[PDB]
Amino acid sequence: MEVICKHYTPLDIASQAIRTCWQSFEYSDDGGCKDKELIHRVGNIFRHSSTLEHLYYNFEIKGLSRGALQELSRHRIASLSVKSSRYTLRELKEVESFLPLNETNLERAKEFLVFVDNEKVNAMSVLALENLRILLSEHNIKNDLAKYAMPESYKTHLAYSINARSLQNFLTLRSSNKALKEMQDLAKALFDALPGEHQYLFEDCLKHLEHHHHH
Amino acid sequence: MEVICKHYTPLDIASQAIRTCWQSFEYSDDGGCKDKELIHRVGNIFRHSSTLEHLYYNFEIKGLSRGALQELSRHRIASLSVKSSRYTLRELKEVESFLPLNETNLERAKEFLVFVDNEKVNAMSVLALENLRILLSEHNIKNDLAKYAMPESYKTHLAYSINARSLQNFLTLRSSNKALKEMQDLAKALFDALPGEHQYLFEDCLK
Amino acid sequence: MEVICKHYTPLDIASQAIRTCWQSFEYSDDGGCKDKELIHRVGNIFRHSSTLEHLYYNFEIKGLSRGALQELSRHRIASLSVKSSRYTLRELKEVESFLPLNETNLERAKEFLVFVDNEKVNAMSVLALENLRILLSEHNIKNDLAKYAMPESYKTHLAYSINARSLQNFLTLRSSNKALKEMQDLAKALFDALPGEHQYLFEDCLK
Amino acid sequence: MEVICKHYTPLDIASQAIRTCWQSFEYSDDGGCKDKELIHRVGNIFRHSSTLEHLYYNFEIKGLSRGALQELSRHRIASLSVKSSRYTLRELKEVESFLPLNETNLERAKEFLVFVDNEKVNAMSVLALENLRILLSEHNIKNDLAKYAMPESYKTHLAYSINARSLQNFLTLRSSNKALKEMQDLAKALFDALPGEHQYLFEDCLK
Ligand SMILES: Cc1cc2nc3c(=O)[nH]c(=O)nc-3n(C[C@H](O)[C@H](O)[C@H](O)COP(=O)(O)OP(=O)(O)OC[C@H]3O[C@@H](n4cnc5c(N)ncnc54)[C@H](O)[C@@H]3O)c2cc1C
Ligand SMILES: Cc1cc2nc3c(=O)[nH]c(=O)nc-3n(C[C@H](O)[C@H](O)[C@H](O)COP(=O)(O)OP(=O)(O)OC[C@H]3O[C@@H](n4cnc5c(N)ncnc54)[C@H](O)[C@@H]3O)c2cc1C
Ligand SMILES: Cc1cc2nc3c(=O)[nH]c(=O)nc-3n(C[C@H](O)[C@H](O)[C@H](O)COP(=O)(O)OP(=O)(O)OC[C@H]3O[C@@H](n4cnc5c(N)ncnc54)[C@H](O)[C@@H]3O)c2cc1C
Ligand SMILES: Cc1cc2nc3c(=O)[nH]c(=O)nc-3n(C[C@H](O)[C@H](O)[C@H](O)COP(=O)(O)OP(=O)(O)OC[C@H]3O[C@@H](n4cnc5c(N)ncnc54)[C@H](O)[C@@H]3O)c2cc1C
Ligand SMILES: O=c1ccn([C@H]2C[C@H](O)[C@@H](COP(=O)(O)O)O2)c(=O)[nH]1
Ligand SMILES: O=c1ccn([C@H]2C[C@H](O)[C@@H](COP(=O)(O)O)O2)c(=O)[nH]1
Ligand SMILES: O=c1ccn([C@H]2C[C@H](O)[C@@H](COP(=O)(O)O)O2)c(=O)[nH]1
Ligand SMILES: O=c1ccn([C@H]2C[C@H](O)[C@@H](COP(=O)(O)O)O2)c(=O)[nH]1
Repeated sequence: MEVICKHYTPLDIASQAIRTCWQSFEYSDDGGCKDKELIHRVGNIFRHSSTLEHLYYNFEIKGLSRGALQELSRHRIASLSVKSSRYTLRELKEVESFLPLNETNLERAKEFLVFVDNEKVNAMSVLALENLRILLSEHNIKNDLAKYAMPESYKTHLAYSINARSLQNFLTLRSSNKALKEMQDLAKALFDALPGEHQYLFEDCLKHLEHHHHH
Repeated sequence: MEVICKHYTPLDIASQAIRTCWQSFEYSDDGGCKDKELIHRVGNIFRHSSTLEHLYYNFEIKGLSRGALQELSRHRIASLSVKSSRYTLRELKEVESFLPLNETNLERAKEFLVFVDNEKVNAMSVLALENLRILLSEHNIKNDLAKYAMPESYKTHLAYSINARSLQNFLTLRSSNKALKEMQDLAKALFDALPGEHQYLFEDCLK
Repeated sequence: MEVICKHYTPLDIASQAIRTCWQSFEYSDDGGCKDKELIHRVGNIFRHSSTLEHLYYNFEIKGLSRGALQELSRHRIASLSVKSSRYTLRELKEVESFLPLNETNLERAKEFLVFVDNEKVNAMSVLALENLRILLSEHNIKNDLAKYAMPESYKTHLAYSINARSLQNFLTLRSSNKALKEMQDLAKALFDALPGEHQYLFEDCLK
Repeated sequence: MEVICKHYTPLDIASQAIRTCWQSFEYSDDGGCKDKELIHRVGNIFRHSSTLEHLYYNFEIKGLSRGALQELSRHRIASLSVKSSRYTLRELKEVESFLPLNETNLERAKEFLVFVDNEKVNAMSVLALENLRILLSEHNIKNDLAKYAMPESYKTHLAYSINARSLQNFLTLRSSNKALKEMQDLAKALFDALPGEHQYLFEDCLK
């Protein structure tokens, strides 16, 4: 799994919005430590958390399992353009069988499958991958029908955009130890992809200081 | 699949809302044909389609594939509580093998899988189902790990709540022949599950 | 201000929804006290908050000031149909002057204005109300223009619908002492209008 | 009224998003003629219009009326941070009267009021402004109470963010001849503040 932050809204956009409520520009730093500190003090007060919505982040996500896509898509206050299995499963036509399950076929399978910490499941996923490319390549069955045999370990790719407020929500919900392992990884990857200057607005989301049982 | 409308907002909620913008209550016929056509007429003037949002429908959907869930979840202006593979895959631990593919095992497999119009794909789905069961039952692997080998054709179950405005959007987009067959079927099942008196509001959005 | 709950989703709906997640129906008592206990329990766990969304409330709000409407419409996850000033200001076309500010007039003025806890501002509102009446009655000036001289204490009427999850968020924010006094009343009024058994889902929001 | 686009998402963020769906990266020309044509073509196909949501526009709106704020706040798929009358009304505590009304005092009133195409209604606004000032100055009454005598023509200031998809919707709904004049102006203004490169994505929405 690889996550990249393709674009982000400059920090002061948020400080400029906050001061607009109280008309306290006279105390503006134009992006100085005072303004930055303001976004964190006001932006984190629930009644005024909406101020962080002005901050947007354009990410790219590679290698996420479709099973994890099921969960990512539930965060409805965000935008995504996802690789369609309906429009792209043909990618398995000109591909060699993944069986027998030898050392080099397993590695080849990783291009299309997300492996987890259990050799047997990974094996089964590859068996599902093989049967899938058999339907698509050897019997030219259409994507719309063949997709039904595809394992959720199958890899997806997506462009993902989300504002700061919704992102704190995502990180709080997914960095939690109650979330699927892969999703916890997505959460961290997202945070890490974030520009150093903005991370202070999301750090406490990985700490769970209000509900510590999540770590 | 199976869809049932467990509850819906009475039509007069929307006609009363509409008449509030203009305070045109004197024209109300108490939830009669006038108020009914008012909902459809004003509800279709784009600048006032929000008025339809007051209408809410609570559905129960049984038999939808995970692959179809993947698409349904993309309609954001809606609420849903879905059966979790992370919390319910232990349902395969003590079940009988799905192989061979005799009639009783295929019937049992249909309780867990959606079959499409291709005998080979379904055979494959049943094979993926069996491996999933084997991972869960004998190798006793935990849900968070085994769910990765689960085939998207696995059946899901969920409660689905959406308002009239978001529903028209769904029916329009998913009844299109551009949509996945299962989704087209979903749109139709959603429509057929709607109380008769309300269908006139969504009829124009179907097909 | 007056608030009325015209319709609401039955409780067992969120009850049936939560159980769909774990497929724990055998434990259900058909909306009983055990299922009712469930809604509040799981409903308060943040990762399952979404289960409260299946519950929808259809309210009618009378007498709210436009100044408060300014704040209420900022809650984006709700639906509303509001009396339009652009479309209904002629309601003043045929009304007798509100001056002098005697007591019988201060009373009539209340039919169109929200009075607060201060005689002087209320007086200014009537004067503003009177000047608005003049623009509309004597000079017959269009609504789109005359509306600019309307005091924010002018009353509005609206159909308001919102789900449990968003309502909790509302009651919590607007019942705070940090909230404009009128909004605090609105929160209390929405809570009081709720059917008996639904009120436990929102009780703590007022603390 | 003044509008400034403080920041925006580069176009290829959208073309990269679209291409991700079909994995058609090979035909990309890195935000060139091809990718631009792609946004306009795919981005306007309803089933794929969500691809435009990736473009975000950060604006600044100066001198908009509260009457207009009332309608602007109804577009819930957008973000806004608005000047608060509850926190900033004391700005009238040190201003001289606007009475008697005269070329000089009217001019001064424009600093706090939005004027319209009707001198009588503008005059009535200043009179409303004078009373609001009095409540705040002469009697030092709290903003929460005084604000009730404020005319909807009072000026506001806010930071406004919204994505391409929601913006097309807004421009279509507000540039319309059915919308209040000021909103038509805000629509035109927002569109003009956009960078030329992005205007071809909104031109058909406007007029
Ligand atoms: C550990 C874990 C376990 C889960 N288990 C299940 C499960 O078993 N079954 C299941 O179906 N889902 C499950 N989910 C999905 C989860 O319930 C939803 O993703 C979540 O409820 C959406 O809420 P959100 O806050 O993430 O909203 P987002 O959509 O990510 O963000 C929107 C925010 O806006 C508000 N909002 C948005 N839409 C609405 C609305 N329609 N009504 C009211 N407020 C709204 C909310 O306050 C929300 O926080 C689980 C998630 C986690 C992290
Ligand atoms: C035939 C078909 C093919 C598809 N192919 C792909 C594909 O290849 N890749 C892919 O990633 N997706 C694909 N999708 C997903 C689809 O693009 C999204 O589900 C859809 O765009 C979300 O828009 P909606 O109108 O369904 O919104 P819903 O979420 O169902 O409803 C919300 C409505 O509110 C508005 N709205 C909601 N959220 C926002 C927001 N964040 N910004 C602005 N306005 C908003 C919109 O006007 C929208 O119509 C496909 C869908 C269909 C029907
Ligand atoms: C005491 C008080 C003081 C206030 N002062 C000001 C002020 O000075 N200036 C001002 O402009 N406003 C002010 N407001 C308005 C307030 O900021 C908004 O009403 C509020 O931000 C809307 O947020 P919400 O959580 O109530 O969302 P709702 O719109 O009521 O509900 C939606 C929920 O979904 C989520 N959500 C919705 N939309 C988005 C989005 N676009 N991005 C991310 N998450 C989203 C949120 O988590 C939210 O809780 C004040 C409100 C109060 C109660
Ligand atoms: C000329 C004109 C006249 C008007 N007259 C009145 C009037 O008399 N009374 C009155 O009360 N209002 C009136 N309005 C307000 C208007 O009806 C609302 O602002 C509007 O309906 C909100 O819809 P939207 O498309 O602007 O949504 P936005 O909130 O701007 O954008 C969100 C988009 O997402 C979708 N969406 C968002 N929320 C929901 C939801 N809860 N359910 C379903 N889909 C959703 C929609 O497709 C919508 O287009 C008027 C507006 C105009 C332009
Ligand atoms: O950690 C979780 C568990 C469930 N879900 C939601 C989204 C899917 O629609 C459904 C998936 O359930 P699982 O297959 O992840 O168990 O419920 C999540 O978003 N995150
Ligand atoms: O008809 C479609 C095609 C794609 N998608 C969206 C939602 C999923 O996140 C992803 C699924 O692509 P498919 O697996 O359906 O091809 O894109 C749909 O909703 N409907
Ligand atoms: O308690 C408050 C204070 C401000 N606002 C938002 C919504 C309006 O757009 C604007 C109103 O500022 P006031 O007129 O309430 O001061 O900011 C609220 O919603 N609630
Ligand atoms: O052109 C209009 C007419 C009405 N409204 C909505 C939003 C406000 O809540 C209420 C305002 O009615 P007017 O004051 O604009 O007449 O209805 C608009 O957004 N735009």
